[PDB]
Amino acid sequence: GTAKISKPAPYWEGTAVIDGEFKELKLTDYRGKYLVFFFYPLDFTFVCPTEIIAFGDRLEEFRSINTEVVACSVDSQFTHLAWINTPRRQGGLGPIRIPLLSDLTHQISKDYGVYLEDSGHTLRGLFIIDDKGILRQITLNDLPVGRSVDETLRLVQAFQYTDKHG
Amino acid sequence: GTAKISKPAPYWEGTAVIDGEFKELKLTDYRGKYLVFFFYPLDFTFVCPTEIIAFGDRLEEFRSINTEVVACSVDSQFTHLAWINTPRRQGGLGPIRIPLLSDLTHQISKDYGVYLEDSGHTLRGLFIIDDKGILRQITLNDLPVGRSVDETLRLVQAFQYTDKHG
Amino acid sequence: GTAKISKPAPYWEGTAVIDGEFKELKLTDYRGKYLVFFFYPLDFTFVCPTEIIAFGDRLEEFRSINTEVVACSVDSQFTHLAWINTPRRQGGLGPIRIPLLSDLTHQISKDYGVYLEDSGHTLRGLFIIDDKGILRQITLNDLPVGRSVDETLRLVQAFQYTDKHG
Amino acid sequence: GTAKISKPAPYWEGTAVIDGEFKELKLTDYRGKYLVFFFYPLDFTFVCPTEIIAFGDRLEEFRSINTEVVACSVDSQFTHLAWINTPRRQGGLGPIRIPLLSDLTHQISKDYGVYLEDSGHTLRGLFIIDDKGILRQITLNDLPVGRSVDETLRLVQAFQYTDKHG
Amino acid sequence: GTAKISKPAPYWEGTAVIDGEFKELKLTDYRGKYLVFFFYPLDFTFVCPTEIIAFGDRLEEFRSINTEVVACSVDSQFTHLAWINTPRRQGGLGPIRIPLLSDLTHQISKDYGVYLEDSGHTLRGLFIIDDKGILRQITLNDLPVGRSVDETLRLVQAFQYTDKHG
Amino acid sequence: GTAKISKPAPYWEGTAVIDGEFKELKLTDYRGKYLVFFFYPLDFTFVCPTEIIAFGDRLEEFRSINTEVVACSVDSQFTHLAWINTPRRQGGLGPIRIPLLSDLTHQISKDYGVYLEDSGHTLRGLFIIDDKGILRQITLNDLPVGRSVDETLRLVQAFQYTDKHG
Amino acid sequence: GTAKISKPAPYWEGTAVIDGEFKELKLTDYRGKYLVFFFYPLDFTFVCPTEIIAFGDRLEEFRSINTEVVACSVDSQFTHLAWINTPRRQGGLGPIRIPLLSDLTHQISKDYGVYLEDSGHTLRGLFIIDDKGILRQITLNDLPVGRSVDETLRLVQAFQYTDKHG
Amino acid sequence: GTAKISKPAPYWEGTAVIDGEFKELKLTDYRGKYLVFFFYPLDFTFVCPTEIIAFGDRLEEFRSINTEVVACSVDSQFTHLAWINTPRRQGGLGPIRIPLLSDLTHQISKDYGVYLEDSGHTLRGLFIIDDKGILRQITLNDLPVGRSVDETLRLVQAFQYTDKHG
Amino acid sequence: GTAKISKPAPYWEGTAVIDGEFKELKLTDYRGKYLVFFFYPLDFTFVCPTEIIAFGDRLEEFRSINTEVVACSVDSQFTHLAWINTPRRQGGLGPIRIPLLSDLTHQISKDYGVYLEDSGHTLRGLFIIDDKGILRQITLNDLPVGRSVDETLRLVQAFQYTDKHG
Amino acid sequence: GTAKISKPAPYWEGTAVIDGEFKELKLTDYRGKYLVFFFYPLDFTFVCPTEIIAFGDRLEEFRSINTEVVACSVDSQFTHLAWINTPRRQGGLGPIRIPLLSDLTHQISKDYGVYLEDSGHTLRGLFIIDDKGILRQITLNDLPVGRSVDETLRLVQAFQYTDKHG
Ligand SMILES: *SCCS(=O)(=O)O
Ligand SMILES: *SCCS(=O)(=O)O
Ligand SMILES: *SCCS(=O)(=O)O
Ligand SMILES: *SCCS(=O)(=O)O
Ligand SMILES: *SCCS(=O)(=O)O
Ligand SMILES: *SCCS(=O)(=O)O
Ligand SMILES: *SCCS(=O)(=O)O
Ligand SMILES: *SCCS(=O)(=O)O
Ligand SMILES: *SCCS(=O)(=O)O
Ligand SMILES: *SCCS(=O)(=O)O
Repeated sequence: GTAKISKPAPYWEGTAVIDGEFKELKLTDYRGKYLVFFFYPLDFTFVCPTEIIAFGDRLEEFRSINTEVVACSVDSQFTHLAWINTPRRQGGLGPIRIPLLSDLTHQISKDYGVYLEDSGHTLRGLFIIDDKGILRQITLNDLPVGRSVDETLRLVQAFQYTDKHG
Repeated sequence: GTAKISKPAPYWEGTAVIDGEFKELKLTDYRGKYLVFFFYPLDFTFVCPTEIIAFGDRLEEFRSINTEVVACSVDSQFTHLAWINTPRRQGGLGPIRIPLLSDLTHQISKDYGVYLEDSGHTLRGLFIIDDKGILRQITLNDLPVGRSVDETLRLVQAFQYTDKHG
Repeated sequence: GTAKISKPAPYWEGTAVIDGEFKELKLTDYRGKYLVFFFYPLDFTFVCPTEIIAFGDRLEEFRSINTEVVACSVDSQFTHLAWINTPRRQGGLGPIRIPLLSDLTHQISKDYGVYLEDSGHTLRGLFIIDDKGILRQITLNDLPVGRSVDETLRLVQAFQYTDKHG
Repeated sequence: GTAKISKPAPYWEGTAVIDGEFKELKLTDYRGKYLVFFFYPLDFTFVCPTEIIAFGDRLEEFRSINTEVVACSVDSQFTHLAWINTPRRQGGLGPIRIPLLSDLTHQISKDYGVYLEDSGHTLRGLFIIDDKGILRQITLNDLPVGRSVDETLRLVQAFQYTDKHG
Repeated sequence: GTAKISKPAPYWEGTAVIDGEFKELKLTDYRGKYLVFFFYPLDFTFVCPTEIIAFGDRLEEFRSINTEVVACSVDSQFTHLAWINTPRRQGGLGPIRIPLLSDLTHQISKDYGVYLEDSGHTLRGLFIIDDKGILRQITLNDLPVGRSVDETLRLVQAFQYTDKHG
Repeated sequence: GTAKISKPAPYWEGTAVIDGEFKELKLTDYRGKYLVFFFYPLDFTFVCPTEIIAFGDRLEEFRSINTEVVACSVDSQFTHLAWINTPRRQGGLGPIRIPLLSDLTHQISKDYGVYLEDSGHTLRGLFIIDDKGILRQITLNDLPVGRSVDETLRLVQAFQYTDKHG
Repeated sequence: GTAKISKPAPYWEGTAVIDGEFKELKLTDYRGKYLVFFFYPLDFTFVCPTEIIAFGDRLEEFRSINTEVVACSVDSQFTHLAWINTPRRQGGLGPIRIPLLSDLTHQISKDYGVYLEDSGHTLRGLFIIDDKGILRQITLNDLPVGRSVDETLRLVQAFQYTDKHG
Repeated sequence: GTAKISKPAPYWEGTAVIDGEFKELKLTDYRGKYLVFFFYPLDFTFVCPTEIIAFGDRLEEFRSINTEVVACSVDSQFTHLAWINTPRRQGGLGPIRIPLLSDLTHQISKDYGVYLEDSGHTLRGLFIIDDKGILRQITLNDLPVGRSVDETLRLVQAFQYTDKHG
Repeated sequence: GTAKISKPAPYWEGTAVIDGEFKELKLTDYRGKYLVFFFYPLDFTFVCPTEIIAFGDRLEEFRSINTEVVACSVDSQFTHLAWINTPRRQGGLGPIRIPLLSDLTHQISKDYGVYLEDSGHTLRGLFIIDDKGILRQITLNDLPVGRSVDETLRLVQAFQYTDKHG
Repeated sequence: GTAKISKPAPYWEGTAVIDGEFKELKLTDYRGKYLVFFFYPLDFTFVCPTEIIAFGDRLEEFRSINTEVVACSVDSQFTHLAWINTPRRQGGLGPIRIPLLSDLTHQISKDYGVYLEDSGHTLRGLFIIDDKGILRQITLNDLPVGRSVDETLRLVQAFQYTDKHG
């Protein structure tokens, strides 16, 4: 657990699925933009992926405030792609507008203190990192409870307001 | 930082101001009830204490779901009392329905990983602890951004739903 | 890496997909039989899983000489199930008669000395464990090169011949 | 505790309330003058702050012999200000001519050996620091017993006599 | 050393000169009474021993409030006796009513944190110990400056008042 | 030991018997060619050396794919030469085309993790090393079971194919 | 190693060739008898084993004075047998009435302090051990220089006379 | 301590009483001269200082052979002076022509290995040091037994003759 | 050195020559009497052994005060005998009335702090041990300078007198 | 022990008796020739010194093969002389042609691993050092049993022959 508020967010890099393709992605790619970086447990469970979908549907509300969204699980990039290429009808994600980062080595998860050593995947963790790479907000949820796009928006808008008028 | 999701929330005890009086309070007093335990930086700043007030106004929405709310800063119990006995007109808290816990020794703050060694007070941290004493949720905000009573409610309701139907 | 020829094979347990269902599985369940226990890198890659298919399709050549086969990768059991439910025409596994063990936490791969720290998955490693639970054979292949069912059969038959005839 | 008679007094700096305003203050600002530097436990307690008032009210007996006085507790500068803006008729300090230094982080109290680990505040400790920045006198009192301005004057006058006459 | 306010005063024992005779003396002998225990630097110096005389002349004022007085230096008991047997006129102490404790080994001075490693004697240190053997007060003066019987009397009386009156 | 897949094979050197003569041999001599490097337990045992013979008879099949073969045991070079100079009829190896490396000091066996501390010799271990000196394959057999030239040939060919064809 | 004059000779055990057969042999088998215990470098070298031949051919000069002889090298027991089955005319040992002790593990050589770490065999070490198993003599020779049967007899005879006549 | 025969005598320096005055004195002041350096327990005891008196009264027997004498105890220089100003008739030293070295810190006594940790003074130690500052003699006596001026002279004379005549 | 005044003299034992005969001698044999224990450098040197002969000649003066005398050097007991058996004319000791203790191992000299590590023998050390085995006196002379019997008598008589008469 | 075959013989130096005279002798003085370096227990014992006399008598047989002989014990050089000067009739060595090296410090015996810590002397060790200072041979006899000059010649001639003729 290296993630500490008002300290630079721990650096990550890896392979993400972006618009159906493998792309290399790293935290510094988002420098100059605010980033919502969130973790979810696993691809292909029997629980509908409403969060990822929800952030995906409302991506323009983040893009209109100079904010990007990246989702991460410990699954491989190949699983992410397979999950994306599986139709929602069949319990897949369907096409998605948000990068799916793979944390196969588990190092990113550990560095963000969201890794569950017992399970080998993460809990539901969400991070708001500013345009300067500084961690501004940490949200950790026990597995069965998801996240509010509305509340993430409120938080992003609030830090940006604070940045300008403070 | 001992606070870990789905692990027992770190034990605390100390003096709180409750209904204008000094009372000893400890985490175990809340066993059997869900607890919203939150930290704020300092009493008597020039910023209106809207959060404490907001949780105070809407306390019955928590009590109707078997949930209590406790606020904490590193200020002494005496400061808390003085802040409470100072009218909102003059920048005080005014009377309040929520216990104000004092973390004078700073140990509670450290155990919850919300202490700022540089400042000697906390950031805005919020914790949702269940009826069995288990940490379910951790919310850490950089100083200038407050908390949503609505979002805390959503979270408490969600964990209780999960407790019954899961 | 605690796997040593002529020493008991490191104990392992985890969730496996056995005929489309999640079952807890352990090394000790194989006591009384020879076990071929092999690691492959990742589900859902763009290589045909010819080698896993081969062991599954020729499984009776193993069972008729008192031998089972168990496959393992670092993928979750949910990824394993989905891969199984992907037809071979689409580079999936199709239905399979061999258990697919999940090593999500990586402990089993590490105990077997097959984990790759920088990739987060295993290489191609195969282990032949006798009916007494003793490790008799270790085969470790760099990624691109697969394993022969005929060579595995030869080795199993030879240890068995060796067991019976002094 | 690094405070030693005839050694330089441990350096300190922090925010103080000086005539109703926040000013950064440091030990080195007192170079050239004697300094009486004393700790009291807590603002806003149910004891009249007779002892602080005494030093403030007789401040000229110190300034006319080249001596300043600085008070300190672990309270924040915001608590100090509020206490100052509480009239003596209501057990506040009323306006005061002596700086009230804040030791929020407790580092100054610890460096002076006056911090109480289990209470989170200091005891009653008073230090006489000469114009060369050297510690000449240490007075440490258990909580209930206060300090005499007359005794402090006597000690200051004696070190000064001693300084001039060999 | 080991002297801390509100902790038992560090135990000591040694030879003292009481009314012109060597007696074994210990801290525990004073249990049930308050004790003013002070250190002075050296016998036979070129300075008049005003402190020790003043405590001896006004002893009944301490005895009448259930308080004893013990003085101590690093000098041997033989030096103490000779100093007493030297008439005040000639730089001696003359007959005295206070015990003169010898701390030849330096251990007592070290335990009270008054020993000066480079000088081989103590600074001017004074300790107020209550009837239960708890240390209530620590006064440490740089060499040139002595102690006030009035002040000491005030502190003893204040601790006894606070003891009894709640 | 130090042998790891996709790392340079641990360096070795020693005396070998090549066409009936002692020659100094080293791993680096084989750079630019593939190398099958294998260990066998002991010369002069009561078992026919079928493995070593088979590799020697079919050597041209390795030479024609730019691959050399080296066999090794803990026996001395003198024992190797005598074993070669013993006719197969009488339990000897007879003339051979593969070098017989001596690992008298045991260091090579230890570096390859094939040494048996309680027996004083190796198990049956086989290593495939590429032309760049990188280790591609590790095969470790419990004592009774030998090695297949077909399998070895298959693995060499597969690594060379994958080398070239992307 | 641990071999020390007038201390018990370091225990050893292992497999030896005794009249064409493999027997387990230990130092304790020689209790009640003097033992000449010697090491030689290697079997099958290009020098006639005149040393070993001589002790064997002259064994009765030892047995008739209650003394046994054991030869040792790091060669395996199979190498020892092959060597014995090689005729003296052809460079071999021919039949021999002294056990050839195998030290494959090197432990015995190391306990006797005769092992050459750089070469992986022994120098020429001879040890005379009495009937109580106490080490009475150590003779260590650099490699090219052999031992004398007459000198060894003289020492044995001398030690026994010494035993008998005080 | 560090005092060793035929090694340089441990350096010392401190304040001594030399003809009624305080002088700083160091071991190096005696280079070019033999030095008799001795320790005695304490000033002002109830035994006449016959030892010290004797060396003082007989000093010319040392000076006429290029030898000086220094006496030391742990007493302060002020105690030494008082003692000197006490008449021999009254138990004191009377005037004395030998320096009385003060060892208040105890360091010198400890360097000479004569300090008694339990008593806080020295035993009776005498040291003969040559003109090059090399320690030639150590005489240590348990407390109740004094030194002989005739023996010390005989040793000094013996060391000088030895120096002169090889 | 382990010898320390007023502590038990380090235990010793060894072989002494007493009236031309080898006897085992121990420090404890002297319990109930005073012991003059002294070391000289070496037997058979060109210096006349005056000290040993002096103590020998005057032995009755010690025995009449219940005191024994033992002489020691690092020489073997055999050297002591030969030296005793060599006439003073031809550079020997001649018959002597004092035990000559051998410290061949050097351990006794080491315990007594008289051993010269660079020479392999002792300087001239003399020790006075009382009837309860407590060391009372340490005399260490640099090599050239011998010891006085008169001085040694004086010290013994002094220790015995102060033992008796308080 | 630091002596090791085929390593440089441990350096030694000391005082030897050579033709009745004290000379400083060093191992390096023997460079360019072979050296028989041997230890015996002690001078002046009741055992006839046959070994030393034998090597002495036959010294020309060594000198004609470019070989010197040095004898050592722990005795002082003075003891060696006296022993040499004592006629064989009266239990001495008598004139001898071989240097008698003194190892008074015991350091040479320790480096050679011949020192008996419990006796303070050596057992019977013999060492053959070549012309380049390399140790070629170690012979260690338990005390009673002496050494043979014929055997020692045989070994020297053997080492020199194998030095020359490859
Ligand atoms: S995945 C949950 C949404 S819906 O497809 O069931 O409508
Ligand atoms: S404290 C902010 C609310 S209001 O009093 O200004 O209305
Ligand atoms: S990816 C598997 C290829 S095939 O099954 O279509 O032959
Ligand atoms: S609390 C202060 C008491 S007074 O100022 O009213 O006298
Ligand atoms: S010695 C005390 C006498 S006075 O200095 O106070 O006059
Ligand atoms: S020694 C090899 C001959 S056979 O056993 O294969 O017949
Ligand atoms: S190894 C036999 C050779 S010879 O000495 O007998 O000639
Ligand atoms: S201290 C003087 C006493 S006496 O020996 O001179 O009698
Ligand atoms: S040691 C020489 C003195 S004397 O015995 O010969 O007199
Ligand atoms: S050492 C006794 C033998 S001999 O020299 O007396 O012949």
